[PDB]
Amino acid sequence: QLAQWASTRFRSFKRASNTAFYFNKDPIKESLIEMEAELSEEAIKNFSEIMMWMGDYPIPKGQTASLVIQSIISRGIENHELRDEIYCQAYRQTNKNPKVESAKKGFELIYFLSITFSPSDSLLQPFMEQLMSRNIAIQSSSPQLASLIAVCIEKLESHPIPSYQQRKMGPSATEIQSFRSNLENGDISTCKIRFIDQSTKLAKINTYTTIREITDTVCRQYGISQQSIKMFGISAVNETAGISKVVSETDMIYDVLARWEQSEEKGEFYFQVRRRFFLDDVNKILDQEHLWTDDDICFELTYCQIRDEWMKGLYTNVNEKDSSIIAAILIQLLYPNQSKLVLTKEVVRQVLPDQILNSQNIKVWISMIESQIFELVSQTPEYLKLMFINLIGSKSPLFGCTLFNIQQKENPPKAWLAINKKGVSIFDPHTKESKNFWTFQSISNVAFTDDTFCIMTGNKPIKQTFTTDEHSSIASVYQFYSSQL
Repeated sequence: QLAQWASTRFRSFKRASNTAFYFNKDPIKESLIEMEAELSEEAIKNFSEIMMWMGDYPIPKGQTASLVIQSIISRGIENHELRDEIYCQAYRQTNKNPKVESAKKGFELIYFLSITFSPSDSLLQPFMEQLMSRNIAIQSSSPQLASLIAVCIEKLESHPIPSYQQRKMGPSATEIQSFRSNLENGDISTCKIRFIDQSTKLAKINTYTTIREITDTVCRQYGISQQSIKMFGISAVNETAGISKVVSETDMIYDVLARWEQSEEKGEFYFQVRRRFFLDDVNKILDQEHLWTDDDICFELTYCQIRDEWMKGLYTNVNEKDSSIIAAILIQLLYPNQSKLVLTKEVVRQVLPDQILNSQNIKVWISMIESQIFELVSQTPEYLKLMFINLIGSKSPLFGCTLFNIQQKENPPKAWLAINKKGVSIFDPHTKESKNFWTFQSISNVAFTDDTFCIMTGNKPIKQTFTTDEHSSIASVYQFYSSQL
């Protein structure tokens, strides 16, 4: 069936006024399928990459097998008319291969192609029937290699894959290893997710698992109430490089892991659960305590997150009197019924970030806090935590915002896009000063490209454009907040 399909499409069959199906150590001089010279040149480039994956061509210094297969699948994703060519090149390299470890890798590539995109409607049945024949012929002699061919057939039978499940990336080294050990041992693939308390949860991960699915499972495992789970999300945290980037809930975890391999940032990235959304009025927190404290698991994760951001210097445009009040509250939380506690430098360092502390000598801070402390000794731990959030919330324009690094033609060129319950803002990352603010009401429409985000003002609207590769996260956060009003 495959030979009949290739009879009117392959170069070798056309130049006939059948041997192009067998393996060869030499990189092909032209594409297998007769096509445009532009596409044939990329098909030659692709063949040498298939050879690299299979271990028949060397990989250059700054490259890996995962990076090589990612390139092949990327080429297939964006160059739609090169898909049949990719499938034929991969299958060709399996038939009559002198190394069994190389032909196996050829079938592993077919599996990874089959989870991403389908071959043409014309190639689908003939190509499957061929794999079926290879399985039947080798079932008894090589049952491990047949299990691998069987899974390729299963994944091609799965097509058409729904739009919401279509993979955007090729496999990471992690996904490759997990696939290999699942075929060998049958063991479950998992992903480790951290919480603000640095405790962890394991999420069972599959080829098409979304970030939303993992968020839901790990939050439920932690004990967060069903209704509060929607307020939580996941961030990619790199401690050495000072990054905390929102991971879109619509992204597939394996597409995120592939993208991490492609990062030139240095250090390691990890997934952390964070409270993402803040829908309740922080100005009414003290008179609507139940909205915050009913779910004590969520309240504790919220308090610790806001405290940590405070200690890391995220909220720096808070005046000294307000900082001295915050320090007094946080001291009462660390030293509960210690009325006779003598304020030391060491105690002040546990409750004020360096960025705040820098404005005046620690002797002045000791004096200023000493003034604020009596009235708070009485207070319960829960009520102090609410008081702390009330102060941060009411005094910091960055409280309750989801932050994204953006590039601008305006000042500053490297800025922060902030989205909250009220709208979209632009913040200077140095001064932490809001440069622009647009309510959801005053934004008629939004647009996205793979490298931009744009908001339409009023009303033939004035277009404001921001350079960012975070379209996915921005759309999800913008949708969540804007859909409440």
